[PDB]
Amino acid sequence: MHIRDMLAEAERTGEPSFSFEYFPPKTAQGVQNLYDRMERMYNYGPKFIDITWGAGGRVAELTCEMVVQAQAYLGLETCMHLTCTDMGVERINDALRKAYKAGCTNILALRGDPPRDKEKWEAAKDGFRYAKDLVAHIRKEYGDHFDIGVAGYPEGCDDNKDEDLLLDHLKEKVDMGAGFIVTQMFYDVDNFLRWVKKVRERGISVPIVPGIMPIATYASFLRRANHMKCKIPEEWMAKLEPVKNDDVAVREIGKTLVADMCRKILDAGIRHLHFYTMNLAQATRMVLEELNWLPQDWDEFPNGRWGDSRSPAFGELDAYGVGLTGSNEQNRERWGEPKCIRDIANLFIRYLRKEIDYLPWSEAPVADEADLIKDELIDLNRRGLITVNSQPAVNGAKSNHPVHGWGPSNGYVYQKAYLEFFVSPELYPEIKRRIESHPDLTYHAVTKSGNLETNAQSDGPNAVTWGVFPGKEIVQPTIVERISFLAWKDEAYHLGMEWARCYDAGSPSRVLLEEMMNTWWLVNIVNNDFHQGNTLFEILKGLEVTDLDKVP
Amino acid sequence: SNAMHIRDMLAEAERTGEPSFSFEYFPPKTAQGVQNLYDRMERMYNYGPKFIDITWGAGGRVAELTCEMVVQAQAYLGLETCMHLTCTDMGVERINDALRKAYKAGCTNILALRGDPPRDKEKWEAAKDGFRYAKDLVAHIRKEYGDHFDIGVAGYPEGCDDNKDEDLLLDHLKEKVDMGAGFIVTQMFYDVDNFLRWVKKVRERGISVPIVPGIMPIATYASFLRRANHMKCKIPEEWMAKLEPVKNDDVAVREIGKTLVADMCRKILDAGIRHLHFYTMNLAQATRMVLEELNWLPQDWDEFPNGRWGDSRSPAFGELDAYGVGLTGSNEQNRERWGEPKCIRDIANLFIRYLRKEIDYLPWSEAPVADEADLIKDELIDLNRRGLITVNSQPAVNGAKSNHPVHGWGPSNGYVYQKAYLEFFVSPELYPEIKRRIESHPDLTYHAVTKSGNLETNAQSDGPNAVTWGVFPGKEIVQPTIVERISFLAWKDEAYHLGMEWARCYDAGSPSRVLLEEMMNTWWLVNIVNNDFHQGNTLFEILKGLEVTDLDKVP
Amino acid sequence: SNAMHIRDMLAEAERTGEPSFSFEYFPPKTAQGVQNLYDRMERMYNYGPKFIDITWGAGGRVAELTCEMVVQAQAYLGLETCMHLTCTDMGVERINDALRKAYKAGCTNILALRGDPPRDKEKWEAAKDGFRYAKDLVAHIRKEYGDHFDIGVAGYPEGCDDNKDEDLLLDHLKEKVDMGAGFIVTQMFYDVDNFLRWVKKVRERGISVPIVPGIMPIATYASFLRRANHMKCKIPEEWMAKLEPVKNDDVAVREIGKTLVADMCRKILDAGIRHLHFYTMNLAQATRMVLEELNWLPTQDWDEFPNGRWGDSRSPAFGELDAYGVGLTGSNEQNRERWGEPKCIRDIANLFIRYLRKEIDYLPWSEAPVADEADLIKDELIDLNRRGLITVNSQPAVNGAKSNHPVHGWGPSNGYVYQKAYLEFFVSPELYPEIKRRIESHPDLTYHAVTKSGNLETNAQSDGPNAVTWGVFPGKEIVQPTIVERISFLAWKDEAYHLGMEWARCYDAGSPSRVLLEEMMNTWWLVNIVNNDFHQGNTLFEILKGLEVTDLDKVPE
Ligand SMILES: Cc1cc2nc3c(=O)[nH]c(=O)nc-3n(C[C@H](O)[C@H](O)[C@H](O)COP(=O)(O)OP(=O)(O)OC[C@H]3O[C@@H](n4cnc5c(N)ncnc54)[C@H](O)[C@@H]3O)c2cc1C
Ligand SMILES: Cc1cc2nc3c(=O)[nH]c(=O)nc-3n(C[C@H](O)[C@H](O)[C@H](O)COP(=O)(O)OP(=O)(O)OC[C@H]3O[C@@H](n4cnc5c(N)ncnc54)[C@H](O)[C@@H]3O)c2cc1C
Ligand SMILES: Cc1cc2nc3c(=O)[nH]c(=O)nc-3n(C[C@H](O)[C@H](O)[C@H](O)COP(=O)(O)OP(=O)(O)OC[C@H]3O[C@@H](n4cnc5c(N)ncnc54)[C@H](O)[C@@H]3O)c2cc1C
Ligand SMILES: C[S@@+](CC[C@H](N)C(=O)[O-])C[C@H]1O[C@@H](n2cnc3c(N)ncnc32)[C@H](O)[C@@H]1O
Ligand SMILES: C[S@@+](CC[C@H](N)C(=O)[O-])C[C@H]1O[C@@H](n2cnc3c(N)ncnc32)[C@H](O)[C@@H]1O
Ligand SMILES: C[S@@+](CC[C@H](N)C(=O)[O-])C[C@H]1O[C@@H](n2cnc3c(N)ncnc32)[C@H](O)[C@@H]1O
Ligand SMILES: C[S@@+](CC[C@H](N)C(=O)[O-])C[C@H]1O[C@@H](n2cnc3c(N)ncnc32)[C@H](O)[C@@H]1O
Ligand SMILES: C[S@@+](CC[C@H](N)C(=O)[O-])C[C@H]1O[C@@H](n2cnc3c(N)ncnc32)[C@H](O)[C@@H]1O
Ligand SMILES: C[S@@+](CC[C@H](N)C(=O)[O-])C[C@H]1O[C@@H](n2cnc3c(N)ncnc32)[C@H](O)[C@@H]1O
Ligand code: NA
Repeated sequence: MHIRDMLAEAERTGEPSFSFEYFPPKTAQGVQNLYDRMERMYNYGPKFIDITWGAGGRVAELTCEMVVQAQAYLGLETCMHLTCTDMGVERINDALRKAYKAGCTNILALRGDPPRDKEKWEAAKDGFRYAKDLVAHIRKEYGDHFDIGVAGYPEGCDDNKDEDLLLDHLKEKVDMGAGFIVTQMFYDVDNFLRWVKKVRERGISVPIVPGIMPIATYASFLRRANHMKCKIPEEWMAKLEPVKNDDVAVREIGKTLVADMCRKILDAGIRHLHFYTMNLAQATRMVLEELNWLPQDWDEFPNGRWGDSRSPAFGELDAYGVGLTGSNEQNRERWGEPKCIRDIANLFIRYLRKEIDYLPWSEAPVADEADLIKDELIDLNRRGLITVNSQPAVNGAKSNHPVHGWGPSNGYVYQKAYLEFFVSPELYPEIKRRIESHPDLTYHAVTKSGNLETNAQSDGPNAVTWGVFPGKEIVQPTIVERISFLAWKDEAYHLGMEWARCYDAGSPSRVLLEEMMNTWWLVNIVNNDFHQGNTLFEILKGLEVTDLDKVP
Repeated sequence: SNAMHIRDMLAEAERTGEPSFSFEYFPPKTAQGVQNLYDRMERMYNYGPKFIDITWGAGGRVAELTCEMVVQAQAYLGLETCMHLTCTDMGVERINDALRKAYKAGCTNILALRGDPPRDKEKWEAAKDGFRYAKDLVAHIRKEYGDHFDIGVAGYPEGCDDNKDEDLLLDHLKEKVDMGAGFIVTQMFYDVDNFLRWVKKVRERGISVPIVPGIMPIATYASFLRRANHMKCKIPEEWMAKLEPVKNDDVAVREIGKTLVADMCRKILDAGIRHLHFYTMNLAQATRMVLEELNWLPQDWDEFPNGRWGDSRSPAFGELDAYGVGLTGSNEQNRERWGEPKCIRDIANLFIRYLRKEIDYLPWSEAPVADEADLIKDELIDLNRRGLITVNSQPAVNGAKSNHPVHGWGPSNGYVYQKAYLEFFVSPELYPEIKRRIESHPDLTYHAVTKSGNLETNAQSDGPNAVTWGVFPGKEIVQPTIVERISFLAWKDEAYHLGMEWARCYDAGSPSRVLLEEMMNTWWLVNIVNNDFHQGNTLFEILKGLEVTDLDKVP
Repeated sequence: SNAMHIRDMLAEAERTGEPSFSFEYFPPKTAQGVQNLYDRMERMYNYGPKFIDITWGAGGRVAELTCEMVVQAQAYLGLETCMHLTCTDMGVERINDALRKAYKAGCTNILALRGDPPRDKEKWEAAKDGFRYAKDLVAHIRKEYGDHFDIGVAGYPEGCDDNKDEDLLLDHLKEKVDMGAGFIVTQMFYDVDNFLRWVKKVRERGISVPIVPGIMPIATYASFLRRANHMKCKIPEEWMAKLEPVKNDDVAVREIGKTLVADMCRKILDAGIRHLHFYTMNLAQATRMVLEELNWLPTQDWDEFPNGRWGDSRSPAFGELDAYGVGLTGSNEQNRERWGEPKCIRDIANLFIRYLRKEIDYLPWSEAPVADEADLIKDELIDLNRRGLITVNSQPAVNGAKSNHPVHGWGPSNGYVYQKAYLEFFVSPELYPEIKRRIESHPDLTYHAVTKSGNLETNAQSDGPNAVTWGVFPGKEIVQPTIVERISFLAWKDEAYHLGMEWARCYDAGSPSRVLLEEMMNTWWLVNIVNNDFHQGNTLFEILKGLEVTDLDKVPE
């Protein structure tokens, strides 16, 4: 009923004590599948489950829906996460009332991320600048009804804090009435155990709950670590390097790595483990088997926004909710102050030339599979077709191919060429006309506020990467599909706006980026003939956005 | 249930002209198939059938499963069921057991059938028990259960039964109806004119009970042809002509077939025959489509099965004709077409005759040899000459265009792929060597087993292995052909059974029988897949210089 | 529950003279012990106690368990509970948390206690929080809960909480009572004349609240003596005399003790003190027996005879249980006075040898003075300690001594008793690997070894219980009072390393003595070795011959 009590019992008995965190899926089908997965995984015997809070809102209704479904109908003990600065007092109160009626008695009280547009920062005027304010609020309005957790950071935090100040701030939050701490994910257990010592020496006595993230896939492992700024031991990276492109092998090794880390934590007397499942069952199950703590695999291996959208695990899962990293100042420092289209284009070309690691829409630095199409990509961007994502055609590379290879060995892998880009409304009609004339191309196109255009008649899923491996069915990690694409549309236009808001209200940069997002089309083109490398670039060869140097 | 008798339901269909139809299902070959079938039966019940039929497995191997399903359908899912039941295949205790189960389930409708007599005849219990013909089962049900069960019997518009003699057939049909059958269900047909003429003949013979036409929707071109040819069932040239342009694309075939069958159904309805009985083959889509076309309406992952090569999780899995039975013709007819083999070489020559297109069917053959065997014909022949008796095969294909005249399938502007595979019988003496050779080549997956022994394989996980797939515009990868443990074991049992049923076409002491029985009791069935689909020949290379000894030895 | 206050229950006892008694239980050390305790509490409630007490674990850790048990007892089993609670050991948040839990459980009676102050008073949060004495907790409960809880406080007839100056003690008792306590519960005693004189003193000081005598039935001779000596508690010479003929047979001891304690109780009842509070030590039998003797009544004897940390860990009664407080007794000053100021390993070794030579009565890890069964192995024990293998506990092999043997005998007569030799000691991490290597070479030895913060090493594959003392008696199953078992050993590990640290903290923050003792506890292994061949006396000492800890005279930096 209260987590602090469950934790106290874990600390006394040393019994198997663990919990699972889930996030709100991006698809309706994902939500239904998640409920099934939550039911199955509850038989592993977690003391409770966490449901994350979507930064801002929109999915507020979904989080509350799911807490109600889990707590009230499925009879799963839930801890609801809740942010404050990204919202207002009415939305906070609404969430608390819903959690109350649902039978939830555990809140993880969080700040969330401050708005970039500080002119429109209601929560701070409302007295919700920090997580401590939410802890205080819950205690004042609901007394002892809710047990309250707070976030702890063994390896520091995004905002500009030395460790001493961070622990002072942690003590403030705990002293407002939080019964436990939940840490951000980590893979350096020595640093974690040192941090625990520091926390106790600061006079913070509440139970500490380590955030454990099992390794489902090499990509999500790295991307989530780098995003959370999270040292991976050289021992681990070394052990994974031989098999990084085979996620079955990665997961097998990671099982042992993470389970060993968990044993070091348990032997240190920290007895409750909090698993970030990423809405997947297998990696968590595997770690629990390794710990001897135990009493449907079709979406085992997600691929960011390119996997099956029916999976609970679908989407780019680097952070707790939508947006760019870094201070407004830092983002102006990395991406400059663009006054026109050409400036944006040059930024993107810098990305393609490996001079910048991250664009606003970039999960990661430019991949090696761009090397042989780099000039064509650069050419598009010069002409103002701002490329967001791409892949080359591949016609049966060996699965150990250093650039193109993935999965187990003695396989062959295939890729349909695709291209995804922003383009001006002036130029879109022509692009449409040209694609429609070539019937072996599938396209999806949409504006921020408009309707989806496509030539796909059925518009079911289209496989654009697949693999043939001994003794196996065809593996299809990369899909282009209507629902996946619309899910991305919303995020992409949002990221553009969050970029715009790194600049001042009247600024050239802001008005430029906002006009772009409100008028430009996001376009995805797939060439279903995977024998052909260049036909997408050929189709787009004459086309240029005019007024590349125009300043608003 | 509720004392509902089909004869009354049919009388009402004939009076009202209301939408009146029923769906036949068969017992699936896999446990997963069974579960999936229950879901499908639930979904399809919303189309509004008056009832559903569940078929009886020839012999009563799957008798427990049929009964399980009738109970599940009638008693738990609340679906009005007619249970099929055979008699000559079984004996009195098994018949009574099935009837008692159908009784307790709340079933009130039986389709009373003979099934196929045993080939041996020395071991024919049912005839000893007085169950030689379906009429005997009709009489039995009436004696033991009175009016509780309404009883259907089989009718044959295009001859069938055991002999097409004609007229004698209608006399025999009248005998069975007069034993106390309330209705007739016909075997499938596609010649509606012949059907309507047959109906006239049936009535003129003084048989007045309601006639229910067996309608088979076209799910796939292959199953359409194979089931028609097996049932000896005239397909109009009109139909064959209209399907030929698109025979290798089953989406297109099914679209055309919707119209063909719906048109046929309209001709039947206009003739005053008002209840349609659909053979679903445990698939929903083709039946749904025909009903949409008639305006009779109020999980497509397995829409396109591929005999024993499709997904074994599908209800529709398996090679689906003649109710699970075995081999088709008279013992005489089978001796006439397959000869009287005295040794291994005789069998080999029979198989080579098959490969050379000189005979259309082997005991293990769904169909005549495909064109995709033409470019590997010599190697197949070579194996059979050396006594590696090939049952099934396919060549490697590395991205043929989907319109390729031999290799192509599915829609256009696609590419299709095949892993080479080989399936064959081999002597126990030679199997150890074959095993040793396969194990040395790690890119080969193999499955091997005897009639009575355990499955050997190098597949560690032994999940499904895709051996035919296709890449089509705007689609996920299509995988019609799978080699999988469950599929293979399902086949093992059937293959060794077919061999024994072949043996029993010959006399008890005969050279042919003792030969075939020794072979089935000792030889291994082996399936080898070359996962490198860039390579055509490595399977044949691996098996070069292996020969079964004593090819001419007569037992 | 039901607003029932103990002061009213006591007033009724005093008016009616009805059978009025209560049972104290403590939080068990084992999960299995907890479950067994619930069963015992259920059974014993049929004896008809007015309520039960649940003790508070000094410091915490088991705070959760105390609260769990109060909830289980009060809320689910329907047993009227009085929850004990300390304050100086804790802080304001933990106190409030405990009170809130007792509140929600339906408890309406608290025994308000100080507990023991930290030895390192630099780290004393509770005193900054305004919780220096029990009176502060009494005041706090009254302020936060008003009349909801009736509050008891501790009384000391024989002068044993911190100081013994009886005048000052009674002044302080009056302060506590006047803060809003409704009753007094005394520490255990066996001198009834002193008790009745004390009551007179209490009343003459102007303290009128009901007094509840703490009665401890005699379960075993060992626990009787150890608890008495530890609480500094005069046992009458009449009692010692009457027990001496049969001290090694606990059945006989318990039979005699039934009469002794029941007679004492009758003297108390005739004096007009009508409610008896029994310290059960989580055992049923001795309390039952006293109640039968008083005519106050209206297998599960498998653990009737515990043996400190050596008995079955599944018993509720398992563990040492000399005090409430999981630490060493006495002022920091007093402890420095008796154990000196050790600067190096040799100093500690000499302290231990002084213990072995009967020159000091108590080491930090010592329940009692050295036993007579050490006499014939004393030189070998001394030899180990000289070499820096600091021995904590030991026993000789015994191969079927008669049960009346003056040194080795125990239990009833015409029996035979057996002991596996065992040795338990602290050893440096430098030397442990060698000891391990040597034990592993001798397969008839079972060992358990562990550090303060490290994992358990052992050669026991199943690692179930190993019997190291047993007895064969006429008409009986084999009696197995002494067991070495994983759970028992880990329970002890934690306590042993804690006692070492509590010793360290008797010295100043920077001091040689403290840094020495802390380094030792944080780095040295606790090792238990059993020689399963009980025909062999000396093979443990042989195995460990020529091992020596280096830097015995080195003084830390
Ligand atoms: C286990 C866990 C779960 C999470 N779940 C979610 C989730 O569901 N949804 C989501 O959007 N995010 C989530 N987050 C992310 C979190 O919202 C971000 O890290 C966010 O930036 C703030 O974290 P916080 O609540 O710890 O903020 P705070 O504890 O307020 O700290 C925020 C910053 O302000 C500083 N600070 C604190 N007090 C003061 C003060 N008095 N004066 C000045 N500066 C101060 C801190 O040092 C720090 O730099 C989660 C994080 C963790 C570790
Ligand atoms: C709608 C339908 C459903 C079927 N369902 C199944 C099923 O679920 N399971 C299964 O195993 N099979 C099934 N069958 C197949 C059937 O069992 C075979 O066709 C079988 O070989 C004949 O069975 P019958 O009941 O039609 O035979 P019968 O009507 O007994 O005819 C059998 C043969 O004996 C002849 N004959 C009949 N009476 C006499 C007589 N008095 N004297 C001499 N000769 C006689 C007939 O002319 C014919 O040649 C079904 C057939 C149909 C049409
Ligand atoms: C019946 C009983 C039950 C107990 N139960 C438990 C239990 O469950 N758990 C546990 O940990 N311990 C328990 N104890 C032990 C108790 O916690 C210790 O004996 C403790 O050291 C003193 O407890 P107290 O409440 O009497 O302290 P207090 O009455 O506060 O006094 C303790 C010492 O401080 C002195 N003192 C008091 N007031 C002042 C003042 N104003 N100025 C100066 N000195 C002062 C006293 O004279 C005495 O020397 C129990 C004791 C008894 C008698
Ligand atoms: C497409 S590969 C990336 C390889 C390379 N960067 C390229 O050129 O595409 C990444 C995807 O493959 C998936 N994957 C890797 N190994 C797999 C395996 N054994 N089975 C299934 N999916 C696998 C991952 O989970 C991820 O979704
Ligand atoms: C996650 S991978 C997609 C590959 C695909 N999922 C697969 O299975 O191979 C992202 C790809 O887009 C490319 N990319 C990233 N940012 C880009 C940009 N701004 N413009 C064009 N291509 C970009 C990367 O170099 C990489 O090839
Ligand atoms: C593998 S192809 C035939 C191979 C080879 N050309 C031959 O005929 O010997 C036949 C299989 O493909 C399936 N099939 C045909 N068209 C299809 C389509 N459009 N979508 C999915 N499966 C299809 C059929 O149902 C059957 O399972
Ligand atoms: C139903 S198809 C199976 C292949 C599958 N439909 C596909 O995806 O191509 C049967 C195949 O086995 C071959 N075959 C049939 N009988 C054979 C035999 N006795 N020996 C060897 N090959 C045989 C046919 O020529 C054909 O290629
Ligand atoms: C708890 S008593 C008795 C243990 C056990 N119940 C028995 O039957 O002997 C512990 C035993 O170890 C001895 N002992 C106590 N402290 C010791 C120490 N520091 N070093 C060695 N032996 C010690 C005692 O003299 C006694 O023989
Ligand atoms: C291990 S023996 C040692 C006694 C004494 N040091 C001696 O040997 O002279 C003491 C323990 O034996 C057990 N004990 C004594 N008498 C017993 C009896 N009659 N039945 C069962 N256990 C008994 C109790 O658990 C007691 O703590
Ligand atoms: Na904990």
